[PDB]
Parts: sequence; structure tokens; C-alpha cells
Amino acid sequence: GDQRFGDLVFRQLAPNVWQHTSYLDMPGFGAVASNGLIVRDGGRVLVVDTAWTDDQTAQILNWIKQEINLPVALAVVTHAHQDKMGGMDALHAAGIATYANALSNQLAPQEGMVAAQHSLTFAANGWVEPATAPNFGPLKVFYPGPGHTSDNITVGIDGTDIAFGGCLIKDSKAKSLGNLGDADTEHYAASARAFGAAFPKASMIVMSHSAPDSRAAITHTARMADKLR
Ligand SMILES: [O-]
Ligand SMILES: [Zn+2]
Ligand SMILES: [Zn+2]
Repeated sequence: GDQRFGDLVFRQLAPNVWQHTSYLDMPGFGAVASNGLIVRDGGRVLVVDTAWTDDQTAQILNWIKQEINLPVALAVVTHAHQDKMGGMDALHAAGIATYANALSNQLAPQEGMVAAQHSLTFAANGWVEPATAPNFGPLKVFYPGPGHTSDNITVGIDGTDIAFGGCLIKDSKAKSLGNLGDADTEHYAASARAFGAAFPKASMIVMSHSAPDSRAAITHTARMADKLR
């Protein structure tokens, strides 16, 4: 069941995996939810995405202290928008090692974000170059191609049936692809399909702006993106 913790919501998805949710009252649209992940790997915790703000991200760390009570070894953030990187300063204040796509770190300042400490780079096939993602444990990082943004990355969780599409993927009942302001409309569909192909055994797809869904999230997202081309 959902756990309200201050202004955030936490939901256990699997034995060692929780979803964090935070909200930003954005004038013109409404109060927009964004989801990320928290993963326990043995005696440490790994975070995927910040909350929208530093204050909210500090609350994620407070929840982790209360409910898990193990050190956060690292965080990976999945592109240079506020929902994913808005809380970088809070992570740094906590002494957490941070990672993002090299391109996300490059784009961060102009997007109003603080860059992560470390840059991930990717092979031609999309898989992270392993030397750039040291000690990632069960986190398997994949660049699916440009879509929601040029820099969007995705994360599978080994030992689970979960893959995280971030803002690239919307659920199977979504009416649109959300914020396309920085999108690559020509490549979106192929990138969504590449995410699915990278994590073919994932049965639970987690994403930024929908609740967890089946792989129908991937097929529906790609089919909607076929219209963008
Ligand atoms: O986003
Ligand atoms: Zn975004
Ligand atoms: Zn987003």
C-alpha cells in the first residue's frame, strides 16, 4: 500500500525495490507527479532519480533512513529535467556519489540543474560502458536513443522483473506522450522499442509520470510515437 511521508509517496514494488513519488505544482497544468526508484543491494541503497526539489529529495533520504537504515551508495539520474535532477544538491549535501549520462551533465546548467559528479558514457549499441558505472550492482543502464529527450536513459534492475523507462514511457492508457518540448519526435518510437528490447524479460515497467504497468506501456507508447513521425 502507498505510504504517505510528508508530501511524498512511497510504494514497495518488490522485496528490495520501492518507488518514490513527488509533486510539483506547475502553473498551467496542475500538480505533476514524478516517480523514481530506491533499491536495496545488500548493505547499501541505490537511488534512481531525484525528486523535483532539494527539499523533497532530502525527504527521500529521510524515508530511506527510517525504513531501510542503510547508507545510500549512489544515485543515477535519467536526464536533465527538474523531475529527475532537481534535487542534485541534496544528494551532494548527503555525500552521495551521483551519476548521469555525460550529455545530461553537459545540458544540466542550461536546464537550471546541477550536474552529477560523474558521467556515464554509452557504447554504440546503447549499453553503458561499464567502467563509467562502477559499483552499480543490480542496476543495468541503457541509452535507448533520443526520445522524450536526447539524453534520456533507462535502468533495469537485475534480480527483479522491473525495468524503469523514466519519462520515455507512458502507461498503456495514456492519451499523449506528455512533455515533448525537448523531444526527438522522429526517433521516439524506435527508442521506446529499443528500451523494450534491452530488457525483454521485464514484466513490470516503471516510469516517471504513470503508475507501474505491464509491457503494454512500451507497445502503447511506441504506437503513439509512430504518429509523431
Ligand atoms: O521530465
Ligand atoms: Zn523530462
Ligand atoms: Zn518527466
